[PDB]
Amino acid sequence: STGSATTTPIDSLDDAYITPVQIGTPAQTLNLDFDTGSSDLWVFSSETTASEVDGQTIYTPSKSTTAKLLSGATWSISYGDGSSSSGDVYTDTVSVGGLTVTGQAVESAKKVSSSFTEDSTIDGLLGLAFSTLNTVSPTQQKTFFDNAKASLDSPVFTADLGYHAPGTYNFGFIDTTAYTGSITYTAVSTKQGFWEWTSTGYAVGSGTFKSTSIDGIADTGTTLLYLPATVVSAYWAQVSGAKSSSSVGGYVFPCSATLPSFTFGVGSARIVIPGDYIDFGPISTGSSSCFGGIQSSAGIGINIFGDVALKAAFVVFNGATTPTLGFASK
Repeated sequence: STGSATTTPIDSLDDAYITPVQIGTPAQTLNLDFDTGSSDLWVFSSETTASEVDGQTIYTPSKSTTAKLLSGATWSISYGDGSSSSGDVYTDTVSVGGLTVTGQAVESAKKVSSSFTEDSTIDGLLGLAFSTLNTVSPTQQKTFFDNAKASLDSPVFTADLGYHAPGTYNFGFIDTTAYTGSITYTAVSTKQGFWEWTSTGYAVGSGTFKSTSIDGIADTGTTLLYLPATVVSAYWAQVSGAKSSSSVGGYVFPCSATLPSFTFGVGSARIVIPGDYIDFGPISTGSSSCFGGIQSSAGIGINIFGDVALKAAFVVFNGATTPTLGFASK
């Protein structure tokens, strides 16, 4: 089997991407944030504290003839950005782009933190990291991909995120028309439960390529590109007037600037992030200080190849017995 679904930016900055997902019988369609950096499929629901729901579409398990309470199961997650959610668990039928999994753990939120409430466009998350990170207790549950894997034509999914435009998540096949040149594959460590890999280096603008190993995670659920302070400083030094602002929470730059591109290495191959992808707009409405899309990972504890990086590529998440990651230009 295969599936194919369009993923759409939630706003004009590509802060996140939402993909429609069918849950239950009859189908209830929710717009979920597909997140290769976590492993829980959780939704706003009829059980979510009412004051914490503000415009989201909810899953109502009592209206699904295929929903079953997973007795005794609870979940609770805290994300790297400080947000969180928790609740109980149903199993139900979940379909993405024509690909159906029966008995998928659907984690129903009883509580969500303010950042979730305040984002009316995101109805929940669909985790696509390794199932070892799933938070359900006392019986850990599998991701949608893990459940689908054996039935897929090939044990893969691909992320093709757009810049200020829709893109695609495919399951079970590689669309050879969606990228240019060849796909370069690189090793993955699953030791921390992430799609963790090692970039071979970087360049800033038209500058020379610096060969240096950068361990990090391919994370569709993180907006920006978080890299070591040395790398980030070298980038922003090429933008007149750019500076790290402790009050704002990262590097800012004059909105009048033209940003240089940023290149990262995948083996001997190179992915070029155009400068415009690194512009996250005014820090507050009307400001002439703009927020940068490349930021320091110092104090995160891990480097993160988030949407800024991934949207410059066609990315293969290869879930074969030994997982790997593939990147192509597009």
